[PDB]
Amino acid sequence: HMEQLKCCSGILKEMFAKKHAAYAWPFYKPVDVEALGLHDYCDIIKHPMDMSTIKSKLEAREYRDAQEFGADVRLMFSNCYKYNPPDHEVVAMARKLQDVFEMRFAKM
Ligand SMILES: CC(=O)c1cc(-c2ccccc2N)[nH]c1C
Repeated sequence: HMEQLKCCSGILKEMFAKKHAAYAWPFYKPVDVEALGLHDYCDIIKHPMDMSTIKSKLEAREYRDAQEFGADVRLMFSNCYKYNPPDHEVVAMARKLQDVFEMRFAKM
């Protein structure tokens, strides 16, 4: 539905909001695979995803429904959980952002 995709745009807008910026910032833009320590990122992560790409996919109507938009948000989180150590700061940040996402996505 067209109405449920406007709600997806609204969930993504909240994720980009100042309220969640302290922990959402690592998810804003694609992972810089040229940064120190990330030489192996592309070897472990087959399908990278970030909030700016999801936003472009929405604007370009690349999602048939809320399920497809949801899949890419969760892909972005699963990439973070798969790649990093479970005790890493970015994993806790992903968990805080995903709490915002799952609560909003569930209530639509
Ligand atoms: C490895 C990993 O999981 C990462 C790394 C970044 C990241 C770090 C610094 C500046 C921008 C970024 N995008 N973001 C995630 C989700």
